[PDB]
Amino acid sequence: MKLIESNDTVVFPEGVTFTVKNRIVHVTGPRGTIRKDFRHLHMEMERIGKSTLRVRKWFGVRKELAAIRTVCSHIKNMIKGVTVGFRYKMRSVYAHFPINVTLQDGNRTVEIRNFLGEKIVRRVPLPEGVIATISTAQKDEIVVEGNDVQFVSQAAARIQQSTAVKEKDIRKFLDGIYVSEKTTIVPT
RNA sequence: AGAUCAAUGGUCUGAAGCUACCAUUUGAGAGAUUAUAACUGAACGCCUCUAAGUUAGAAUCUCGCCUUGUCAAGGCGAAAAU
Repeated sequence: MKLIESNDTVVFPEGVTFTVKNRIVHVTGPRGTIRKDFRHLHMEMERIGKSTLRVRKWFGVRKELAAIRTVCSHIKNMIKGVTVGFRYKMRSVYAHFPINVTLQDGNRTVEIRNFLGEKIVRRVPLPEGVIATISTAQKDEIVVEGNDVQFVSQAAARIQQSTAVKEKDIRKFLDGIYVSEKTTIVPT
C-alpha cells in the first residue's frame, strides 16, 4: 500500500540555521557548521516558516517511509553537534597489563601499547574534525570529541575494535578499551 | 728413439664446455570486498550492524610486478634514410 503523503518536521532552537535545498542540509551553530547530503533518498525537504524543516514523501512504501524519521534524527544529530557537540569517554580495563595510550602525528593518531603485553603497537588514525585526549585526572580514560556524531562514533568504534583478544576466551579475558559514556561537550 | 694397432687396449691426473639443493644466487605491492565485528538509525515513539546511509575486513577475487604480445574495424605511436 502506497500512502499518499507522509511527512515529519524538525524544529531548530535559537542561534542555529539550516538553509536546506536540493536535499543537502547546511546546519550551522556556535560550534561551526555541518553539511550533510541526503540525495540517496527521493524525498522533498523544504523550509516551512523560519525554524522548521519539513521532510515529506509522496506515495511511499514501508521501506521508503521508514527513512523519514531517519533523516529527521540525522538532522537533529547535526543540531546537537553544532550546539553542544559530541564526546565519547572510553575506559581501559586490564587484569595485569597497563594499556598505554598516547597520541602522535600532531595528535592525529592514537597509539595503543602493552595491550596484553604485546610488543606490537596499535595505530589508529583519527577522522578529520575529531580530536582525542587522555585524562590526567582519571586514569585509564580517553576522550574522543567532535561535531559530527558519525565521525566521532566511528573513531570510538575504531579504537574499541582495535583492541581484541585472540585464541583465548573472551568470557574471562576481558582486557581492552571500551566506550563507557556517550555525552556532549558542553555540560547539558 | 719415435710411433701405430687391440671397433675408446687398460690405469692415473685431466683443463674447457655441460652440469648437481651434490656448489651458489633471487622470489614482493595495492584495490574492491566475503564471513564476521561494529557506527549512526528507523521500521515498531523503546530496542536493533540494515531498511536508506557508514566503518574495519581475509591463504579468496581483480590489478600491479613478472612471461607472450604475425594483434583483420591488417592494433597503435615516435623518429631516420628513402
